[PDB]
Amino acid sequence: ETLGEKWKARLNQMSALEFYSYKKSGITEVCREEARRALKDGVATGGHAVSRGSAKIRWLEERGYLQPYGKVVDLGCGRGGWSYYAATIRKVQEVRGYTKGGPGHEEPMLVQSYGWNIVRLKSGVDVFHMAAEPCDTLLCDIGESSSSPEVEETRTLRVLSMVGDWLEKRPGAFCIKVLCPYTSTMMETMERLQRRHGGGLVRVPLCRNSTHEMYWVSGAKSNIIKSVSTTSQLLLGRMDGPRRPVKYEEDVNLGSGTRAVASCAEAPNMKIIGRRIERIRNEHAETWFLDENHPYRTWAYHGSYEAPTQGSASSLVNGVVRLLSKPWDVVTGVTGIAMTDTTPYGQQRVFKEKVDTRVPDPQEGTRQVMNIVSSWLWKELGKRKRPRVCTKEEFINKVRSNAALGAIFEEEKEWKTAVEAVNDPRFWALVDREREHHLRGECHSCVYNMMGKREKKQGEFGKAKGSRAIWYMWLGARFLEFEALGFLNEDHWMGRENSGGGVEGLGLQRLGYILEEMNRAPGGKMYADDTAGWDTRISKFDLENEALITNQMEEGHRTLALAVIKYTYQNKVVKVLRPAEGGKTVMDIISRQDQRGSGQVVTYALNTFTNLVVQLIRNMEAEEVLEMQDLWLLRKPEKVTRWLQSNGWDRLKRMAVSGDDCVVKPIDDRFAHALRFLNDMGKVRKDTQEWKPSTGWSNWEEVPFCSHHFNKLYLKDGRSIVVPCRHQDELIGRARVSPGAGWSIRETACLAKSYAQMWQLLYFHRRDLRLMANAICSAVPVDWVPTGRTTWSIHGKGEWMTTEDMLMVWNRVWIEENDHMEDKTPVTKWTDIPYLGKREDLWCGSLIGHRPRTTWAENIKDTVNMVRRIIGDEEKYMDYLS
Ligand SMILES: Nc1ncnc2c1ncn2[C@@H]1O[C@H](CSCC[C@H](N)C(=O)O)[C@@H](O)[C@H]1O
Ligand SMILES: [Zn+2]
Ligand SMILES: [Zn+2]
Repeated sequence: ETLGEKWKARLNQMSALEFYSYKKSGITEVCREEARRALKDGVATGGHAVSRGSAKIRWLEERGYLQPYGKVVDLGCGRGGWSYYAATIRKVQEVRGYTKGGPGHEEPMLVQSYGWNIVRLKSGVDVFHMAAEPCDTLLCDIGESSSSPEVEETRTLRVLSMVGDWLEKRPGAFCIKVLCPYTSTMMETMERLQRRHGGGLVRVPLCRNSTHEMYWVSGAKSNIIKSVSTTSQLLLGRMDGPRRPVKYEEDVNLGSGTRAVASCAEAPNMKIIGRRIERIRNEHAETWFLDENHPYRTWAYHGSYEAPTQGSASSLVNGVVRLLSKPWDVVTGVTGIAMTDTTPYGQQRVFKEKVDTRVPDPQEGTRQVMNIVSSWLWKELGKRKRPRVCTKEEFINKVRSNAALGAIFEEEKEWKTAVEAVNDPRFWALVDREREHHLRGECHSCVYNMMGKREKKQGEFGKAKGSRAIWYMWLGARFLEFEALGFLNEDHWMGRENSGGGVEGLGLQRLGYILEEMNRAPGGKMYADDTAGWDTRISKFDLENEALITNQMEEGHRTLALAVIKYTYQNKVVKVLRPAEGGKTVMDIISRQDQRGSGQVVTYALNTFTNLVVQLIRNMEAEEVLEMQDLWLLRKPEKVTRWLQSNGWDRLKRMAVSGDDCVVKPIDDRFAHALRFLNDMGKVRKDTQEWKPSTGWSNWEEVPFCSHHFNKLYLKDGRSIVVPCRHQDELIGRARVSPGAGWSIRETACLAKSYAQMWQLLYFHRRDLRLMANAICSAVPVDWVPTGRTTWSIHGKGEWMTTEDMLMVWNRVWIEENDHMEDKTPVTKWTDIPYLGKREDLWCGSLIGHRPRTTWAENIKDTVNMVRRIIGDEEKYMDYLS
């Protein structure tokens, strides 16, 4: 019927070798060999395009069919060639790519092409079930080819139904793949769409003769039927006569490194930070330079210098756990967990989206309600406790062997360990020198080392997840924090007795019993809302209100704590490695005024405080104590203090906050829509629309707190315990991951025993975990000492890192030392210790009943015997499986 429908008819009639010769006849191709190679090796600094797609967009660009600018959206990004190419264009500023990925579909590639810092690619996205957004440049390369034009037509029509909603937000530039432009209905539709939205159809010469696909580009203008049919003629012409040679063009070289970005970064108080910036620069004057292409938006940039790379993207498998957990070799929830990428590119790709942010200052009335509540809470906590200076001797007894040294300057680089440095008088001379500076209104050495935390986390793009920032100062600068504010931790100011709502010093054992009490109290549902990246959300004003403890100190102590807060918390100098162009690595010197650093001595103690103030303010807003106008100006501040004195403690004792983790049991469910103050303080809730009311729990046993949910379980005799539970896959997955590279079988086997024993103490109620832990304990030599880290948690008290009998250690934590356990009758055998209900166990990732597990259980005795030979026969083992 149409010139293209004719071409498709002919193409379908083609034989295998007719088609073969035809497909590339007189087409254009980019020379992709050099790119394929580097990509196989993983050379992100090559400037190589991730796909052919990059040249398909450079072609339209040079002709004037597309002039990308501003906010660029890549719908069906795949590897992201259109995305990475977009980021090189002088007028584009942000580039967000979205793709399906996973099985059978292409996943975003992580290259360091010029401007990679303005690219955010996302997988597991089905654009047909994604709401439109306003953008400046709209790109969409979706269209799976088919043998039937009936299938290609319905495939194109669905794609244009999708972009219609996007295009009515009027993007300035657009490029949409039109797979089937040649059918009557498709010509009819495209004319109607060209009328309504503009642009036109262009055929790319880089395309094979096997597709009639054209791109609906913003810079084109031509009758759609003239455009479609001139290209149909081309394709028909290429069928008849001899085969023409293919034309080869050199591929696009994007380049390498980050792009220069628009700054909204607050001005540095150089009178405070200047001496440290100038000291760093003098110890690095040979390499020190100012990078024009630094990627810092909200941080002040002070300079960079050539420095060696640190960290790795490597994850290893704990063969021991892997062999004893065969039914999970399938489960992607477990097999998908691995080490995080702590390399300079690994951390910086998270930094740019999560840490390089600037939260708008809260309003004056909000700023005041915060101040009233914070003064009240500091006065309440200090009622029974006195601030005090913590000592050198207190610190020595507290400092571990595994504690970071963090040496930044020449004079601090004298020791190889923290344990060695504290036993050196030359160290304490440095501490004394800095305190002298602090007392002279100066800071010379309190600079933060920032890097990626090596954690076990689920992956992204079939690759290791990027790493979260961890920032601590050097040992000496940390002691000065300790001596001024360490009283908060050491004298347990955030403990549940002193704070009512805190949980400092409690283990996962006890945490469940708190939420059980909390449920008995009348009121609404329980609300466990996560603040999306709490530390980054800590404002100028939050730090101001925190510094209100300073009033309860003696003038000298206040002076010391004030110099720490003002020069180290209110103002910060951060040292970070960043990947540069040419495969080089630079160390950057940046600074900021808001936010919390993870490695501050009183980070948990302050996050806890500020979170209680936040929760208290939400209860006032909910109970209608705070009004709509009270954000701008606090009308009648007396109403705040009256509420606090009447209900302050009663509401506090209805909370459980551990740093950034919280659970509030309000008076009613008005708390769910009490978001005005919440959002004004920048405490924006995680994975919810900024104004959609919060979702609460009617069942306390379902409430998430500290990565867990807690269950009341009753013994054989009848007594009860409130145990910690989480999804089994998170547990087996993390157990199956090995940190340290180049490990002897002992190092792996001993970390497998640590996981097994932790499971025996906290997760004994999970049927699979008790079995697998007994299997691990049976396959690993008995006299081998458990090693490594099983949790980074403050509530994971490491009672399982012992050679002692686990049934003895279990009785000690659940009976003997359990303050919620009246009867001290010890449990004599493990068969008395119950399991979670079969519905609950199965709800949290259990495989009871599934035949691959059922088989696994039956032959565990033999698979243990196998792992015994793997670790070595000649070793002494014991059977914990009978
Ligand atoms: N419903 C959908 N939602 C999102 N992406 C989809 C999709 N259907 C297909 N895709 C993806 O769209 C991509 C089309 S190919 C895009 C190529 C890209 N412009 C480049 O330069 O590499 C494929 O990777 C496919 O998996
Ligand atoms: Zn200092
Ligand atoms: Zn559970």
